[PDB]
Amino acid sequence: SVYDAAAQLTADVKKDLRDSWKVIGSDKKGNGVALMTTLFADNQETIGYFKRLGDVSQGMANDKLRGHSITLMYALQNYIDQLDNPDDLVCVVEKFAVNHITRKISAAEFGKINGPIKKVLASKNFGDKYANAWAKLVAVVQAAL
Amino acid sequence: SVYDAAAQLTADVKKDLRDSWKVIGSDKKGNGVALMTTLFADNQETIGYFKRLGDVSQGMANDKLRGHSITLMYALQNYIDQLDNPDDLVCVVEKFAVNHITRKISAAEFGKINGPIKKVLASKNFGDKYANAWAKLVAVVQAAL
Ligand code: HEM
Ligand code: HEM
Repeated sequence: SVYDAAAQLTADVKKDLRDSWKVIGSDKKGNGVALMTTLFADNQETIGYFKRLGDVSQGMANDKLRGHSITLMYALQNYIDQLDNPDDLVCVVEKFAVNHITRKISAAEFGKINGPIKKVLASKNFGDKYANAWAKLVAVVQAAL
Repeated sequence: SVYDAAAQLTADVKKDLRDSWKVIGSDKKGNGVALMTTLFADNQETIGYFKRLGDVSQGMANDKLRGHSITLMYALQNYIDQLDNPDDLVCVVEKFAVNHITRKISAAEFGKINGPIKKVLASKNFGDKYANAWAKLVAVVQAAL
């Protein structure tokens, strides 16, 4: 269950998640856009899903993409803030899951975000230990897809 | 015009929004649900739009409503954080506007949130002065609907 996946996040994992988010979460517009552009660069097959955003090659200049990227970073902010209360983490995770279920995004496809997250983390010197911690949070969302 | 509306956010208005947000934003779950239940209680004709959340009369006990409410407070958090940059404030407002346009929500009905906000603020000892400041921020979203 999603509850089982959340309830398993350990103190060491939450610690790594919070320490790293302190940095990558400080520049939501910059890191959010880089997050999306990297996804499009390494997984071109996903581009079609974001047709509403127009030409995503525009990057920062694309106001629709910029608005989306910033808002996505707040979804991650939401997750990070609910870490110490699985009950709340679960209800928010399930809320965003619906957003993706409606767009026919599978658990496997949603996991494609791990690559970009790993690279964004790396750009700030957060290694594999930190990439692994984030894959665990993403897995909580996958449990709901 | 969303850009003209954004221009209405003067230094004094931005200050009042931040000061009051520091209090209201400290308890997103509690104040978020309070906002929603007050809306449903004072404007029962809007409950139909929230069919997906189930029985909203259950308030806090309703997982979907709680997840929705917390997330809603993060939308307001997003707005507050974009106050320094008008271009970014507009792109996020337009992003959330689409979320409501697709649900057939007009500027007029979106404005029904002013009642709940004034009441939630009043219970925290923030009067009309602060209620009006928030009305201006809400007015920015209305301009995009
Ligand atoms: C860290 C992981 C991710 C987070 C936190 C996240 C968050 C969000 C949020 C907040 C929205 C806006 C929901 C709405 O207003 O309808 C969204 C939309 C969307 N997401 Fe994700 N997402 C993530 C990963 C992904 C991945 C990997 C894919 C695709 C493989 C994906 C596909 C979509 C699509 C198609 C939309 C709709 C975009 C639009 O038309 O506006 N998401 N996501
Ligand atoms: C302070 C003002 C408000 C803010 C910041 C706000 C924010 C949000 C957010 C973030 C969502 C989730 C978007 C999504 O995932 O699709 C949402 C959904 C929604 N909002 Fe609002 N909203 C506000 C006022 C209103 C009002 C006054 C109405 C109704 C008269 C309304 C009707 C809706 C509806 C129908 C949904 C869909 C809920 C669902 O089925 O999940 N909103 N809103």
